[PDB]
Amino acid sequence: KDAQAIAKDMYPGWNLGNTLEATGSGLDAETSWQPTLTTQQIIDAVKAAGFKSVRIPCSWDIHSDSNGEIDAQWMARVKQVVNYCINDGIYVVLNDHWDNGWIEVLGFSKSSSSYQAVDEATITSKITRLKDLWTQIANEFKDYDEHLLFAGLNEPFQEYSLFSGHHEELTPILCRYNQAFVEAVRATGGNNAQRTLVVQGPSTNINSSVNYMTADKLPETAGRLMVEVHYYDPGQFCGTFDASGDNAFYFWGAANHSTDHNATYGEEAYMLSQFGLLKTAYTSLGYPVIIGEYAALQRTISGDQNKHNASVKYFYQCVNEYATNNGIIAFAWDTNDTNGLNSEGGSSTIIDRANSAVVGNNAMEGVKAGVAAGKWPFLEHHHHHH
Ligand SMILES: OC[C@H]1O[C@@H](O[C@H]2[C@@H](OC[C@H]3O[C@@H](O[C@H]4[C@H](O)[C@@H](O)[C@@H](O)O[C@@H]4CO)[C@H](O)[C@@H](O)[C@@H]3O[C@@H]3O[C@H](CO[C@H]4OC[C@@H](O)[C@H](O)[C@H]4O)[C@@H](O[C@@H]4O[C@H](CO[C@H]5OC[C@@H](O)[C@H](O)[C@H]5O)[C@@H](O)[C@H](O)[C@H]4O)[C@H](O)[C@H]3O)OC[C@@H](O)[C@@H]2O)[C@H](O)[C@@H](O)[C@H]1O
Ligand SMILES: OC[C@H]1O[C@@H](O)[C@H](O)[C@@H](O)[C@@H]1O[C@@H]1O[C@H](CO[C@H]2OC[C@@H](O)[C@H](O)[C@H]2O)[C@@H](O[C@@H]2O[C@H](CO[C@H]3OC[C@@H](O)[C@H](O)[C@H]3O)[C@@H](O)[C@H](O)[C@H]2O)[C@H](O)[C@H]1O
Repeated sequence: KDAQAIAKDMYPGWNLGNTLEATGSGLDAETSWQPTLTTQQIIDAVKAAGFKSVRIPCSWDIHSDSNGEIDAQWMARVKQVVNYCINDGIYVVLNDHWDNGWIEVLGFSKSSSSYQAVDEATITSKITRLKDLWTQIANEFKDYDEHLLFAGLNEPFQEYSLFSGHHEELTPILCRYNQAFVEAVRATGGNNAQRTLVVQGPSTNINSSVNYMTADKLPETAGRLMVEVHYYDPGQFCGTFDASGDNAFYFWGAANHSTDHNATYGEEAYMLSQFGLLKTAYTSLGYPVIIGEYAALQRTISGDQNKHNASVKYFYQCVNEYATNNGIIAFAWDTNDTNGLNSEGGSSTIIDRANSAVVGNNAMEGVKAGVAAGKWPFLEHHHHHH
């Protein structure tokens, strides 16, 4: 099955966040940034909630020896986790995540403390390391069917203090890295030649992607390729900045404004406009898009808790409705922080992994409602049964 054929069956998505991407050196990294060892039962609960795909952020460079070889015991554990999903018919998007910045930062600056432009020696060295890693991953997973997708990077040059204002300059470098990932995977043949691969836009940012990373710059023609962006607007509601205290947003959507802490931008029309840009640039050209991460903070607040809860629901509804309508699959960012739900600061957690159950009910009702209201667009060249 090709990218269009799988895409229509992939929504909605969910992330195994703060799990296999944690930057620890051992298997114990899995429970370093969140408490719960992954099990089949937990994945079963993700499926039972209604998710059809799981993005598995994963670190690999941090799990490698000095010769670049990925620890065999780490590889085997990642495979077990992937298998929990495949056992359930869940689509998996397996990435190489921030991974201590080895390419996400140092592929684009020679310094982590200030912007220092990279040169050809840097770029070619990062290409080779990227291909090394992805050769190892691809070969381990070669006999996996179309349920397994690979995503080469995470959020290339997203680090604002280093890279803001350098997107035009850096996007050609990212194109080279995306191409190197695809080349390495495809070379391993077998199911890897037919697998759908996911390449990331500049800073996983919609505006920069549709500007600088037009479809003609992608490493393959349409068929077995998707494009990934992330979506965290407005940050004070979603949790990326100024997201607690007086600047925070608790209420989102006009129907949901209250006494204070109202969103002042980034509401439904903004979201729809942004997702439309992705339709124009990518999905209308046969490249399905994944919103590989999105979230809203579910909080406990002193003010109108019902209106906050409704805002969380409505945000998840809008993301998933509008994504579906535009040929986009959205993946909820979920780090298994149940405690934060019981504070003003909030949490984006939906699944209480320790109890294999949904705890973020507003968010999850919103996911379900949004997917039900959406209408996936089909881009076909032959008849399908439908
Ligand atoms: O050790 C990590 C390293 O991180 C660098 O930052 C990069 C790294 O961020 C990790 C956060 O990821 C974020 O999701 C990303 C997502 O991966 C991206 O794709 C993109 O979308 O952006 C988002 C946002 O950055 C997660 O949502 C976020 O939780 C991750 O943060 C790590 O969280 C661990 C778990 O704690 C969190 O959830 C549990 C809650 O109860 C906590 O409230 C909440 O913080 C943290 O591990 C825990 O660490 C504490 C000790 O640290 C704490 O106290 C000292 C402070 O300095 C620390 O900031 C604070 O966290 C332990 O006691 C506990 O046992 C342990 O579980 C972990 O520290 C934290 O980083 O990857 C994404 C990149 O974009 C980031 O640049 C930092 O730059 C580097 O300095 C270093 O911290
Ligand atoms: O009623 C207000 C307040 O009154 C005090 O007198 C009392 O001590 C407080 O408990 C109470 O605050 C609510 O507390 C409940 C939990 O209550 C139990 O534990 C504490 C005891 O003191 C109570 O007697 C017990 O019944 C909170 O409910 C929990 O809320 C979380 C988080 O909810 C949010 O995130 C998930 C989302 O789906 C929700 O809609 C959203 O509100 C839930 O996961 C949990 O199931 C639920 O028990 C309540 O939020 C406090 O206001």
